[PDB]
Amino acid sequence: IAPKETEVDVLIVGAGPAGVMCANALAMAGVNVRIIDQRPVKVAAGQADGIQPRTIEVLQSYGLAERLLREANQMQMAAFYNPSPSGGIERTSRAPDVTAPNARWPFEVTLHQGAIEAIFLDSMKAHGVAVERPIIPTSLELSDSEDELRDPNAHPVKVTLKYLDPPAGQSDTEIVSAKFVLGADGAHSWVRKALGITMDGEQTDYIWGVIDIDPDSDFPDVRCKTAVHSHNGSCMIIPREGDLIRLYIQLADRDVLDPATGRVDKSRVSPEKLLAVAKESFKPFSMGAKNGFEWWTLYIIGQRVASRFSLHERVFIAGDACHTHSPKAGQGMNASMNDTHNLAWKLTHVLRGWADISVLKTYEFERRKYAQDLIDFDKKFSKLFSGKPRTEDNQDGVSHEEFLEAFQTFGLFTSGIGVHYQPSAITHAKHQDLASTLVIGERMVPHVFVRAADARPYDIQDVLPADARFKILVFTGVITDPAQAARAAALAEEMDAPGSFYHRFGHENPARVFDVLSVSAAKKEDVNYTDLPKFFRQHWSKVLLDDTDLYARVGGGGYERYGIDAGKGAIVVVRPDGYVGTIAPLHGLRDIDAYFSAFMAA
Amino acid sequence: IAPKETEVDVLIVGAGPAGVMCANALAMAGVNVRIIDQRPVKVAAGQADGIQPRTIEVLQSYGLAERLLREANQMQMAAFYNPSPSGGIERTSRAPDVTAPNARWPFEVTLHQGAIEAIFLDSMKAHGVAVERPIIPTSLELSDSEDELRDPNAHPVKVTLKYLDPPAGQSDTEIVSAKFVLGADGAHSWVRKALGITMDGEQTDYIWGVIDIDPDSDFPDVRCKTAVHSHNGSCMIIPREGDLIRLYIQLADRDVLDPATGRVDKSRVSPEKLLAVAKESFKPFSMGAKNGFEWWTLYIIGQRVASRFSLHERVFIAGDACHTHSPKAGQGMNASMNDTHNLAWKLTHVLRGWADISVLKTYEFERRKYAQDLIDFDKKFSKLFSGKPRTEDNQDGVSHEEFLEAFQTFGLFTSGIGVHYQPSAITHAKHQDLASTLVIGERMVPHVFVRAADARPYDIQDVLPADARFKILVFTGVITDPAQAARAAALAEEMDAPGSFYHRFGHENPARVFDVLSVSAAKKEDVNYTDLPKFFRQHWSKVLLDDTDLYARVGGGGYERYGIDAGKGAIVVVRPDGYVGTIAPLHGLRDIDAYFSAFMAA
Ligand SMILES: Cc1cc2nc3c(=O)[nH]c(=O)nc-3n(C[C@H](O)[C@H](O)[C@H](O)COP(=O)(O)OP(=O)(O)OC[C@H]3O[C@@H](n4cnc5c(N)ncnc54)[C@H](O)[C@@H]3O)c2cc1C
Ligand SMILES: Cc1cc2nc3c(=O)[nH]c(=O)nc-3n(C[C@H](O)[C@H](O)[C@H](O)COP(=O)(O)OP(=O)(O)OC[C@H]3O[C@@H](n4cnc5c(N)ncnc54)[C@H](O)[C@@H]3O)c2cc1C
Repeated sequence: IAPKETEVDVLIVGAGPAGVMCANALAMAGVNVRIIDQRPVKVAAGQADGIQPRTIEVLQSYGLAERLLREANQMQMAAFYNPSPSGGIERTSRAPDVTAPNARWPFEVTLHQGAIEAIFLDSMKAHGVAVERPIIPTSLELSDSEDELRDPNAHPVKVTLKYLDPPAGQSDTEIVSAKFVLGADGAHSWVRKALGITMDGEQTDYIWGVIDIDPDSDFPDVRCKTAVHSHNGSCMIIPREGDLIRLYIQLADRDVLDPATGRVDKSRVSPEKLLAVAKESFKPFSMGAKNGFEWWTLYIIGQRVASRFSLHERVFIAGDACHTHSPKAGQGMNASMNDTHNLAWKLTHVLRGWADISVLKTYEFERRKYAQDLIDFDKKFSKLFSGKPRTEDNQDGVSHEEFLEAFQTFGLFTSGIGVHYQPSAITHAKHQDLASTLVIGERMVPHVFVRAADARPYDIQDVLPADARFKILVFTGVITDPAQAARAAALAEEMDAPGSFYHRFGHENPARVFDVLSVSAAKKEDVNYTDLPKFFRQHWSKVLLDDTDLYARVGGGGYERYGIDAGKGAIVVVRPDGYVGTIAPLHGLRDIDAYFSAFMAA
Repeated sequence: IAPKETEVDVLIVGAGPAGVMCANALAMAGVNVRIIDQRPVKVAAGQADGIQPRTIEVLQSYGLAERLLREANQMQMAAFYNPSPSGGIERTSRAPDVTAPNARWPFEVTLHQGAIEAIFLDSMKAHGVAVERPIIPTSLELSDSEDELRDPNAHPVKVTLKYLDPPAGQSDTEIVSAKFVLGADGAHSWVRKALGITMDGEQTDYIWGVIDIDPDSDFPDVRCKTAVHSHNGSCMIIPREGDLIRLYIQLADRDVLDPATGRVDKSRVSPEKLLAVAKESFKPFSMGAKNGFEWWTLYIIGQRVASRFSLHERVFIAGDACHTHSPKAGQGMNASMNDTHNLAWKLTHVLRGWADISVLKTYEFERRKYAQDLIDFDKKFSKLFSGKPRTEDNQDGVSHEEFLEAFQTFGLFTSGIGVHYQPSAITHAKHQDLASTLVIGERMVPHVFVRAADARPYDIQDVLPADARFKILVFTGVITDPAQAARAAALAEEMDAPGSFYHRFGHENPARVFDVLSVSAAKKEDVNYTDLPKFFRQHWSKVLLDDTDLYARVGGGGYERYGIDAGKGAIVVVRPDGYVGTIAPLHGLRDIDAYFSAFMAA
């Protein structure tokens, strides 16, 4: 039965978090994408379960946060229990789970991986895309021809797929010719191995017992992230959806090795035993399960980074396939999902012919560095963050000053807000002076503005969706001053003139590429939406004001917050993934032109 | 051939706003409900456009506001245009659409009737209830037998239905025997007529042209609720979903009368003509349609109230079937929807055997009075609110002080928040002193509290859903003070004692009837959820604190806001529809017992 031969723009191998983020993003952008998985059915329970503040913001950009917040538990508060004068544990302190006053949502949310995936899968289905399964790649061939590798319309990747459960009569093999392929196939990536890419770092894997239960407990902080150190041992509570909690229990090599044949034997440790360890650690508080185990595993996990995150910018890897993090690093699946949020808009642009293929180099540049920074920080500084109290002079060989700086950095890693991309084609660190708070290469900073047309308030993030468009935020200054109004009008002419970047890169319909917004430093009492130049109000909703809502509950103070001189203004470019790409003065359109020129095709 | 004969607990005639609110509420409470409509398919458009603040709160109580707010346009801002000294219209003032600083959502939202209904219909379908259509009543019989009329398990209403388009094979006639029937069949209610109930009030009907368009206009306030008086006549903009607006245009008797034979000829008014009138009224601004009419009608509307809103508390009427309001009164379908939000929990309780049938008398008492109050206010004071500016000394024969008081009252009518039910079996106006802000008979006042267990903040309204339960809010005072802690414990034993109201009226599972919550006047630093008596923490989430969220963004100041002495505390009872039913001191449980005793069956 001859093998079937097909093409596709993007093939994704693996339908975990990274996979579904990517598939959804591509589907919502109307890209021709397929996604496969070797598992006959979707994961139902457990695994990754924490979502970070920045990741919530990202899901918001896709319209998916609403559902997450409706279904998920809020991990708002963390608590620390430690050995007591009397024996077993007492509470020493509590703190916000998240230390990040920028954050729109300054907490984590928890929910089982099955349910997180569902948010993406349901969105995918609505946009015409379904996981095909069970299927595995058996072979991956890639073109020698440099001309083919650099041609974004060639299909140089040939992936041979085997159907593990084909309809009777039909072939078990499909040979897919793809323009781009992504390996989102987890820590044991078949794709990574096939590409001949190493995983560099410590060879030590660590072992964690994990049980999800419905707790029978008088423990007061059962709904907090709780670090428990007892005479008997450590564990940690992650509160989950409803009344459920997860208990992580650190285990030893000893607990899992075979006294005879010295092999890793996971059957030595049962959930019953894990729970018995917890019971002891929680004394004098009770801890049992109301109804056995919702889920359990022995999680074996090391920290490593792939030596490369793409081959020829035609096959990529993402998530655990190219970097893994310990549970104590607090990353779960968050960096994995932000990898493909970074990748997809870039793939999208290349396929639409809007961006030169070289823009995809920025994926590895940005995301691989971040992964290394996480693990470099964990190695240097993780000893500080077990949740035993700092008692001593210069404890763990670091001063108070150095501890505070590390706790700050750590908080920025776990929130997901710290991500600071280095200069590249899509990150031009110039004119930072003009909006010192809107750090270039970091995500656009939440603040509320108000529409001139209808006085409705919006966080700026809500006007920066993941719609595969760049956003040009034109901070016009005090638009009521005739001089600054004339300035605004001049800039609008300039941007809409035929040779400008907007039209030259706009492919006959520039508003599909570039979303232009005004943000004027005046109040609604003095500005109607029609007062702005047409180019700054392409729709009536594009006219924002630095002003409060009608009941003075939100808004105002935006120019001050962002560090923008209200008398001069600035142009702030935000990428489709919501990161600030560059800044320029109102007279500095030529620098915006240079920005897009470094990666967009005419 | 032979007509089909069926039974049902509740039959609803009409699937408009009032109808679907009722059907959904009953479905969510697991009541056996059927609902019919004579329209072959669901409407795409209609009268309803505007949802008031209180109504949003109500949808929130069903979990339906989220979807409304996602789909609907926000009418945040109102504008007023009037004839200019020189000619043409000019803007005289702008203002918040809504005057209500309590309000959780201090604005109106707008959306087409089809889409509002959908929110309810999709919820209904998820709970196993579908509108049956097209069907009309042809006959309504009601029992003579007093014993049958007073028996909540008898079926004394016989409604004969005709199927306008029956499946082949089946009969075109069904005789439904119902326990309760509701007429939600509009201003020309067949049900009202059948019951022989008059509509009392002014005989004068007024005439309005209505057109929904996508405006081609340079009018600056096209996204505001705008009152426009021109030399040529008055009209009003209601902004709608997307770019759409609705224009209400006031007409004369002459515009629909025959210049010759003086007969009512409604064909003399076309949408084309209504738009031509708008064009003139907006001068010097432009106003045209981009693409014909989304919708239009001739709204003929008077203000009247049915002389009775039920017969024997077995057949009820609601919405336009028992009271109508002018467009300038600002009610749209909002009082209609709040009618059935009032009725359904009460029907529910009677059917579950939790309440005596006489409690249904409170429907007419509460909702008919509100309707009369609306129209009495409109007759006295509507001259003030055409949207013409106050230019003169003592204009319209009222002083500045009296004008301001009337504008305040009016704002409370249009917000929906002003509703103040008079004393009855379910409204005991006693101990008002102890929480002067929580007016008895008015809706529970929004304020944010924080859970002790996990520090998550919630508006109190979010802990008062429409789940057919009464809610007992026990404000415990300063729970950290030993004396007040002992007091709290004493009250908890009292409430959970075998002879108490809770058990005596709890029907073997009292938590299905009564939702008990704590609200302690202390901070999380000082109170874990386990510190409270068991009865005040039946679930860990029942323990609320008057404290801020972790970032001090919301919460605090609740006891002060409500007017409760933190040293003494109070019991506040909230009805299933979210209105405050009574208040009592912590030593006054006998008054709570008296409350429930006036209407609950043992
Ligand atoms: C048993 C188990 C326990 C875990 N416990 C925890 C925990 O306690 N805490 C925690 O934070 N994380 C845990 N995880 C891991 C968690 O899922 C990851 O840390 C995170 O989700 C990485 O996301 P990813 O997007 O890289 O893809 P993954 O979540 O790994 O998704 C990979 C997917 O690819 C599929 N796949 C693999 N190989 C192929 C192939 N050749 N062809 C096609 N499809 C393929 C798999 O079926 C899987 O569905 C656990 C994982 C497993 C398997
Ligand atoms: C054609 C039409 C146009 C309207 N246009 C406007 C407008 O432009 N602006 C405005 O402000 N208001 C308008 N209205 C009034 C509007 O219907 C209501 O004020 C509002 O939509 C909701 O109030 P309600 O829930 O009480 O009832 P309704 O919406 O009236 O719900 C009941 C509906 O069921 C149908 N029905 C009637 N008799 C029976 C029966 N015996 N059995 C079953 N179904 C029956 C009717 O079509 C009736 O409208 C219009 C009404 C109609 C019928």
